[PDB]
Amino acid sequence: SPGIWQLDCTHLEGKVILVAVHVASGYIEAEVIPAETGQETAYFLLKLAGRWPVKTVHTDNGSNFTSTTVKAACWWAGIKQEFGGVIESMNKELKKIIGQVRDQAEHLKTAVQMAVFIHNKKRKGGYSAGERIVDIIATDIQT
Repeated sequence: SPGIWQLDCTHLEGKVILVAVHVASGYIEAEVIPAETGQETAYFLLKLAGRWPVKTVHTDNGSNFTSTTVKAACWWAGIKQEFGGVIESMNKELKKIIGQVRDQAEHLKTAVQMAVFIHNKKRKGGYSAGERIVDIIATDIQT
């Protein structure tokens, strides 16, 4: 289903990485956030929904979505919670790539975004996740 995204936070070096994955394609978007908070989650959700057609979001930590702030962002953007192996393979893959480029950047946040870039452009055959998301979404638009 083209509008389903998974969102979770992971921890590395005392910092928090918010990782969103488009389930159908494996494409990822991520930000290094200063603290795991409802305000940061909500802002990221609003950003994501203005960039891709987000219809539902699933998470592996349901308590991440209970705050008034996050509920308001889902209300404004028209997102609903998705009620039920791709995601597991994309988050340890992301730490694996982060580990490989970590010494190429001074800051962790730079390495995270290098890892997103490598991830999304990797052809798996056999197109990349970035190629798959735009095909999926463009195909969905044309009826």
